[PDB]
Amino acid sequence: GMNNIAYIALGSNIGERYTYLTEAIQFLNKNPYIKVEDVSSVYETEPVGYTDQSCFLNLVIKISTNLSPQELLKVTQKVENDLGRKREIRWGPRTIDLDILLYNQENIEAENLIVPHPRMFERAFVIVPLLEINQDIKQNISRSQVEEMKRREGVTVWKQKN
Ligand SMILES: CC1(C)Nc2nc(N)[nH]c(=O)c2N=C1C(=O)NCCN1CC[C@@H](SC[C@H]2O[C@@H](n3cnc4c(N)ncnc43)[C@H](O)[C@@H]2O)C[C@@H]1C(=O)O
Repeated sequence: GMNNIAYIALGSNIGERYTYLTEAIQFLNKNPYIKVEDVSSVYETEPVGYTDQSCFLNLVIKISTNLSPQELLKVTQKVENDLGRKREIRWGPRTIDLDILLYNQENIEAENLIVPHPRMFERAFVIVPLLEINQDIKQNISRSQVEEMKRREGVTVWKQKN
């Protein structure tokens, strides 16, 4: 069994952005303890927090796993590492980011792991692709709240999922 469901957001704003994203999902999927169940469309998004840099490609995936939350976290960090994410980069451009957004319905408050992700409802580049693949959120947020945050933060479909 892989009884745990988790939602993960991916962003990239360096180089071949879509490649990093694509290789991130491939690396995750290659792990026998992770099954990728659904992937959002890919959105191009205006940089948040530090705007003097390239636009981002952002998506969100849903996975099934038998990994614990700390186990899942160490996998995503190994993936980040494999794709050349420099630990030191905080606000500027980076090859790849992985955020654990949701893990079942657990509320996690470890020193290194906060779930639900504390910024996810303040980021259109997370919420928009999340709603595409998570119907429980889809109701907890109006449809005009979704296209209203698209407009204000500058989030646009870059590649349709199929
Ligand atoms: C510059 C900015 C804001 N601008 C953007 N603009 C657009 N348009 N699009 C973007 O995508 C975009 N991205 C941006 C951005 O900063 N992205 C990074 C998102 N993530 C990546 C993972 C963690 S890395 C550090 C520690 O976090 C701890 N940690 C705690 N909780 C969790 C958790 N739930 N999941 C993973 N790590 C966690 C670990 O223990 C690690 O040590 C935190 C970071 C975040 O959210 O701050």
